[PDB]
Amino acid sequence: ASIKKVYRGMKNGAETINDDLEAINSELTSGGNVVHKTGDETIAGKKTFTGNVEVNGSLTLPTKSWSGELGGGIILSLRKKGTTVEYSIGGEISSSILANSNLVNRSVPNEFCPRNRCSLVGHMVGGWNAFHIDIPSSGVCQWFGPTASSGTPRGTGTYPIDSA
Amino acid sequence: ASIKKVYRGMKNGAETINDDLEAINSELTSGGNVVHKTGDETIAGKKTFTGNVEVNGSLTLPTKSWSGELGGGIILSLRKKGTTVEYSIGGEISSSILANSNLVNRSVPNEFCPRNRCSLVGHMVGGWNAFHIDIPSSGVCQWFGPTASSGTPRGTGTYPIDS
Amino acid sequence: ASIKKVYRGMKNGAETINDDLEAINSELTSGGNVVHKTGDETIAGKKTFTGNVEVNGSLTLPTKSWSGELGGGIILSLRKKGTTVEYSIGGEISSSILANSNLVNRSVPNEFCPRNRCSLVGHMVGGWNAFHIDIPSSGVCQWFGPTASSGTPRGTGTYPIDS
Amino acid sequence: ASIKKVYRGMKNGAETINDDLEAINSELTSGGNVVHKTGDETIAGKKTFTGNVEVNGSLTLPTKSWSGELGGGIILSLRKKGTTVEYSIGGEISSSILANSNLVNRSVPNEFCPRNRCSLVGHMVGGWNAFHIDIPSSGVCQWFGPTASSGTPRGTGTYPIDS
Amino acid sequence: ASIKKVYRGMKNGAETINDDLEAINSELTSGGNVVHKTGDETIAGKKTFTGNVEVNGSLTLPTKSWSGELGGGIILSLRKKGTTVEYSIGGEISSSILANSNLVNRSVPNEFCPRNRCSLVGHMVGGWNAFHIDIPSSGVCQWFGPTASSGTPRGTGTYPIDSA
Amino acid sequence: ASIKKVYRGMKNGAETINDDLEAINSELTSGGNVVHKTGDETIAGKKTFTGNVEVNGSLTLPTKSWSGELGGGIILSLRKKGTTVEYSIGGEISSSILANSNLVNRSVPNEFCPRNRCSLVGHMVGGWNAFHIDIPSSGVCQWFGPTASSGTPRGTGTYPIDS
Repeated sequence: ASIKKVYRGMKNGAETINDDLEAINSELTSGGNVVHKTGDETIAGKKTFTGNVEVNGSLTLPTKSWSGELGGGIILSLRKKGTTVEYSIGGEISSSILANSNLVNRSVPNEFCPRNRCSLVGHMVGGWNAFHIDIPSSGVCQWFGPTASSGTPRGTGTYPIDSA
Repeated sequence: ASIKKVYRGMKNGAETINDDLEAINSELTSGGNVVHKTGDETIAGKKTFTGNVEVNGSLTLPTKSWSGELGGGIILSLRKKGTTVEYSIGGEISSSILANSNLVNRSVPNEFCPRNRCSLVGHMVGGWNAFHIDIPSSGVCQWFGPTASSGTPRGTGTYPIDS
Repeated sequence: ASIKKVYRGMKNGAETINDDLEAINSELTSGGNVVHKTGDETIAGKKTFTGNVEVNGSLTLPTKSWSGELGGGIILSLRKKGTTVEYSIGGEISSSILANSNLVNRSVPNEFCPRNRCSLVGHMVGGWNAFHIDIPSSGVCQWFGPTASSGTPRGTGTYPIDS
Repeated sequence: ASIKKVYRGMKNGAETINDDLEAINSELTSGGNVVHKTGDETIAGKKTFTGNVEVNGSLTLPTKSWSGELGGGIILSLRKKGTTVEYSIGGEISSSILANSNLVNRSVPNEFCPRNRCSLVGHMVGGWNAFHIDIPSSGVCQWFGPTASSGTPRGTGTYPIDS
Repeated sequence: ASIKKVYRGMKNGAETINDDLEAINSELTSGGNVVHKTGDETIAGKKTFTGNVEVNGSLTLPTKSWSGELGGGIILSLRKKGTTVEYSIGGEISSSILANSNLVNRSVPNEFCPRNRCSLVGHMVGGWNAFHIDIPSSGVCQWFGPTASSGTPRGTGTYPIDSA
Repeated sequence: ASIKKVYRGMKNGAETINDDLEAINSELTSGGNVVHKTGDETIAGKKTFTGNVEVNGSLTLPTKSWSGELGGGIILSLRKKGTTVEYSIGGEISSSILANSNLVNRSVPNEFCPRNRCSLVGHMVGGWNAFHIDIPSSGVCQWFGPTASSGTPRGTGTYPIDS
C-alpha cells in the first residue's frame, strides 16, 4: 500500500495517520500484493505447501492435444495434462505391418515423448488378440506384436512423461 | 480489520491509534480475510497460479464411487477423481456374452460417462486371452471381445472423462 | 510484524507510529506470515479451496521410486505420485513360472501396496499373448497367466493405492 | 566456548572463573567446534588422515541414479557412488544398430560422464557373442559390436569418473 | 574432564583452579571424549564430512570371503568389501550346462547377494567365446551362455550390494 | 594448550588464569591436537569408526598411474586408487599373438600387481569376439584369446590389489 511518512511537527497529522491506516486496512480485505480468502486473484512464484491441500471446485492444468496415423492405419490420440499423457488407440489396419517394426507414417511430437520407454497395452477386436506399442525418447513408435495385415486396434489409458 | 477513524481533536487519540495498529497486526499473523503461511484456513474464489506449485502433504479432489454387474457376472468398480476415472474389472463370467454385443444388465451413470469412447484393456485368468470393453457417452457398455461363456475377467487402470 | 506500543505522553511519538506503519506495510508486500501474490513462499496448514484452482506452471507431489525383479526375471518399475502409482513392466522370463503362482524373489514395499487387489495388464513380445499380475496389501505378487518359461514382458500404466 | 574475561580487581571473580571452566569442560564431552568419540556430528574442512582409517559401520558416498534408452532398445542403468559409476546394460535390440555407430536416443548426462573413453564389455543372451559400448566424455555412447537387429545385451560392472 | 567447583571463600582456591585447568588441558592432547590429531582412537556416531576426506594410509571396510562350486564345475570366488563384491570365475565345465539354466550346486549366500540382477561377463579360454552368469538377489546363479559341456570360464570384476 | 602454573601467593594470578582459560578455549575452536568441525587438518593414528561415516565432499585415496605396451601392440593403462586398480585395454594387435601366450614386452609393475590371478575380459571392435588377459601376481600378462595377428582389443573395469 502507498503510505505517507509521519514526522515531528507535521501539518495534518491525524489526517495522514487515518489515511495510512485506511490504505493498509483496504489491502487486508481486497486487492494489493496479498492472497485473500475471498475473490478471484492471480498468484505468481514457487509456492510450497507443506500441509494438506483440499480442492472442492475444479483443478485446471496445462492441456495439449495431438492425433495422427502412426503407420498401417493405426491412429493414436494423445492428451497432455501436467506430467501425465492420456493415450487412445483407434483406427483400422489397412497395410501389412511386420513384427518388431517401426511405424514411419507419423512421428510422436517431442512435447509428448517420455524420458523412459513406455508400453501401451491394447486389444484387437474379434478375438483374444493383444498388442503393445513402444514410445521411445525419439518419437518413432514400434509395433511389438506379431505380423498383422487386418484388424481393429483399441486401447485407452495413461503413461508417464518424466522418470529421472 | 475493524478500525476506528482518526481525526483532529479526538478524545484519547493515543489509545485509538494503538488499538488500530494492534487490530491490523493481529490479522497479519492469524485470521481475517488473508491467507497465512501458518494455520488451517478456507479459501474461496478462482485462484490462478502462474508459477510452480509444490505439495508435500495430500491433495484432495471431488470423489464418487460406483460398483455394479455390467452383464453376465462382470462387475466393474469405478471411482472418479476430478477429470480422471479409475476402473477395476472383477467377478466371473456366468452367462454367455456374444461377440460385439451390448451388456444390458446395468448401465454406467452419466457422471462417470466420458465424452469420447474409451477402451478398457483386460486379461483372462488361465490363458493368454485379452479383452476390451468400450464405454460410450450413453452408458451401455459393449463387449468387443469374442463369444465367451466362462472365465475370470481382470484389469485395473485409468480412463479420461473430458476431450 | 514487530510493533511498538503507542501511549499518551510518549517520548518521540511521531517516529514510533511511522516505524510501526512501515513495518506493517513491509509485510503487505514481502515476507512475514502472510501469503503474497509475488515471490517464492512456504505455506503450512490444511488449506481448503472452495473455488476453482488453476495451475499454469508445474504441480509437484510427493515422489518415491522403486525397481526390482519380482520373480522369474520380471522387473517392475514403480513410481508413486500422491495417491496414484505408475507401473512399468520389463525384463525377460528366464525360469519357469507356474500358472496362478506367487512371485517369491522380491516383494512390493508396503508404501507402494494398494488397499485393494489391482490387475496390471501386459503384453508378450512376439505374439497375441496377454498377462496380468495381482498386487495385494501384503506385497507378494501373483502371475495369473499360463505356465511360461520364456518371453519378453511389457506394460506401462497407472493403478490406484486407496479405495 | 563462550567465556568471560578474568582480571585483577574483578567483581565476582570465583564465579566467573568457575563459569568459564564449566563452559570449556562442556565442549570436551559434546558440541562446540570439536569432534568427539560419540555423537552425530557434521565436519567441514579438508581432513587428511595419514594413518589407518577403519570403518566398522557404513561408509556413505555421494550417490545419484540414472537410466535411459541409449538407442536401438538398449537400456543403460547407472549409479554414481563417489568417483565410480556402477553400470548395468539391459533391454532388447529393437531395430538395426550399425557396426561402430553412435547410440543416438539418449546420451549419458555430464555428471555420469568419464574423463576418458570407457569400453563397457557385454554379452548377448543365448550364444557366445560379446560386444562393447563406449562411453566417451561427451556421453554419446557408441556400439562396437557388428551390425545387429535383435538380441538381449547384458553386462554389469563399473567405470571411473576422473583421470 | 573431571573438575572441582570454584567458589568465593573457597579453601585452597589457586590449587583447585590450577588442577581444573590441568584436567581440561590434558584432554586437549589425549583421551576423554575428544578426537585428536594423533593416537589410536575409536569413534562412535554418525560422522558427516561435508569437505574433502583424504586417506594417506589405509581405508579398511567390512570384509568377508566365500567360494563355492555354483554348478557344472564352475567355481565362483567372492570378497565383500563395504558395499562392493569382488568376484572371480574359475573351474572347468564338467557336464552339460543347458542354455539359460540355473546353476544348482551352491547358491551365493544372502550377505553376498545384490539388490538387483547382476550380469557377470566372462570368457572361455582358447577361443573368442563369451558368456555371462547372472547373480540375482536370491543368489541362484544362472548361465546365459549357450549349452556347454566343457571349457575353462574366466572373468574378474565387481558388482554392487545395495540399491535405493 | 601451553598453560602456566597457578598457585598460592603467585605473581600476577588473574592474568595467568585468564591467559590459561584463553589458551585452552582457543584450541576448542582451532589448532592444537584436537580435530574440529571446521578447518583443514592432518590427523595421525588408527581411527576406527564404529558408526556411519558419510562423505558429502570427496574421498581421496592413494593414487598412481601407469601405461605400457604389454606385447603385440596391446596397451594397458592403469590407475591404482586405494586397494583397487582401474584398467583400460587399448592399442591394436600388430603381430601374431599365439593362443595362451605370455605378453613379453612389458610387465605390470609390482605395485599394480594383484594377490591372485586376475582375468580381464575384453572385446574386439567390429565383431562378436571376446578374449581375456590374465594379470598374475608376478605381472607377466597372458593372452587367453586364440592366435590373433590383427584387431582392436578394448575393455575397461577394475581388479583388486590384495586377498
